[PDB]
Amino acid sequence: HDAEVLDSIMDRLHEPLYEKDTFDPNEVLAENKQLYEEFLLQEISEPKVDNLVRSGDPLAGKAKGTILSLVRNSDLEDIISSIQQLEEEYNKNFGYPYTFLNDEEFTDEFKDGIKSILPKDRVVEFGTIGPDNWNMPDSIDRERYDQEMDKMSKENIQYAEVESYHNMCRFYSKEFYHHPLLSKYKYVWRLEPNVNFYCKINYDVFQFMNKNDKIYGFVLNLYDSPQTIETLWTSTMDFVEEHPNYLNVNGAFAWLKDNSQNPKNYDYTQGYSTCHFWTNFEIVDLDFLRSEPYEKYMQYLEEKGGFYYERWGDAPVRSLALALFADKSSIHWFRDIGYHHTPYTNCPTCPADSDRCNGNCVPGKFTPWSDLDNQNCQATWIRHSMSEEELEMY
Ligand SMILES: Nc1nc2c(ncn2[C@@H]2O[C@H](COP(=O)(O)OP(=O)(O)O)[C@@H](O)[C@H]2O)c(=O)[nH]1
Ligand SMILES: [Mn+2]
Repeated sequence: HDAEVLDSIMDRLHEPLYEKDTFDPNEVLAENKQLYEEFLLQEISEPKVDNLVRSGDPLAGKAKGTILSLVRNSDLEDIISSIQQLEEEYNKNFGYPYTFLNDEEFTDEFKDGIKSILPKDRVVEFGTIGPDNWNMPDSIDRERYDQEMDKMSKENIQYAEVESYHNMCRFYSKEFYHHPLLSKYKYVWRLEPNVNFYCKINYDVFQFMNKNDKIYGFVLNLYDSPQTIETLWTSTMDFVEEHPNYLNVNGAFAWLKDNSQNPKNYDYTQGYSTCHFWTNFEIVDLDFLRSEPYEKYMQYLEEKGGFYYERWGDAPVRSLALALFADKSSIHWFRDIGYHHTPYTNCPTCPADSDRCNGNCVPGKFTPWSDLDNQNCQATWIRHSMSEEELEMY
């Protein structure tokens, strides 16, 4: 990096995007909702690119990709519900395989249940995660963990004292892509139990990613609970000071530094908006996660112990890495993928004579609870992270 370029990136990473007192968060929220609405109420259909791979084209189905779910035996019914919707809106026409992972062994009744609801030719694989690749490591002082998570539960932080949740966040941050079953894939579509898909997708999504050089796909973009991640930003800035060469000059820096809608988030973390891609859905190019900057960052966070001493989610961790170490024009917003996971929905608008969406979601309604409208970070991403080529992609 040219030293001027780097200094300029470092200056932006060390100041708020908006100066104190030059904005009112209520007016910011209103303008952000209007910008969001202008996008969600725009009639769209499919990406406006000429290279889409249709069902039954020679490249259809040929990406090295899998639908991935980390689930418990007890999630069988809820994951089935998700799978049926993903098949109906997408995968029945493309036939990508499913990979299931669990920290316990899957039962035969789990496997049989999954198979009973899929076509006979659909490939399914089931894997167990080795205990050393899941459990709290020896580096952690369990008694400190207990005391930190006591304090945290008084603040009412969800799952603070659920050890499995900590393990999950860490596994989805830094380990899942090392599981042996995934060594043969370049792409994953992450699927969680109890989600909904609303709109038909008539192109191969992995091939779209590959052909248009996208490393990451998302649908929803949110603020996080700052008390789960008290020191994640400050640690991540220490890592970046030690490895400036990992910075991408076209990183999503404004999105990380936007203090205007939720200034108390930014103050609590001492410099991070807390905006993140909401990873319960994600399309991901595993070559990025396997790359030196991502793996080194993961090691650094492992050493800090914040997966256990705090409640660091996979979503902010993945999102910091993507924003700092990759070109933001490589991160695609799948406007067309109508999708819900409680309590939020991406519900796009179709042309009047289209039957592409099934009508089970209300277009543009992010959430039924207007108090949570200020948890939407999508306006920040639209305003600061999308250039002309992204803005005109739908
Ligand atoms: N195998 C396994 N899966 C887990 C465990 N805890 C969470 N998950 C899965 O990890 C994903 C995220 O967890 P979830 O409970 O949905 O958390 P939330 O979406 O963050 O509320 C989902 O696919 C869960 O099924 C666990 O202890 N074992
Ligand atoms: Mn979930």
